[PDB]
Amino acid sequence: SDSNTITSFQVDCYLWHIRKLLSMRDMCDAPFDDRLRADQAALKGRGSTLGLDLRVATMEGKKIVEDILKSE
Amino acid sequence: SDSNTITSFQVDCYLWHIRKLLSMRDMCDAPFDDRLRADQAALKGRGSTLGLDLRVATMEGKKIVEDILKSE
RNA sequence: GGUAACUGUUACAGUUACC
RNA sequence: GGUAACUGUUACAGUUACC
Repeated sequence: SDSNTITSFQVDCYLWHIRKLLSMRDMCDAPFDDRLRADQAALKGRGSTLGLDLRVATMEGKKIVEDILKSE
Repeated sequence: SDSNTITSFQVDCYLWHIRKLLSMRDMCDAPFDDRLRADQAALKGRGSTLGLDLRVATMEGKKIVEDILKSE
């Protein structure tokens, strides 16, 4: 495995989750929803490529984002 | 102006800031950096289109994202 | 050679915001 | 009519990870 590849995937998963919360609350525009849809399919492909569960990678991405923000 | 368009831009700006932090810590892979570069140009275009300052929009996206995560 | 995601460019169709 | 960003499809060239 490549460490930064996994880290990038986990963070992309968590940032997708944040974006989805915005859409769910009716706070986003249509192109934003278009990107959500396309990125969801892309993250499924990357997760299969890396052999990583998406739910678990999202939780790991949350920890990574919180740590780099705590260090900012 | 359209409220969800502005909100979408503010949030995209703040998430770009988070991604940039990961890259400045050399924790990302090359495609992640390619996306960062492309999205920085795109956000400059959207900010010009909306007449919005990117630094301010980034701070406003931070508040929106924190408010959403707080109510999750 | 293959799988996956992406970047630059190209052609067509479209969505949104604004003028 | 235009500006901006994007989505789907297409063509070419690359980047990365893994096999």
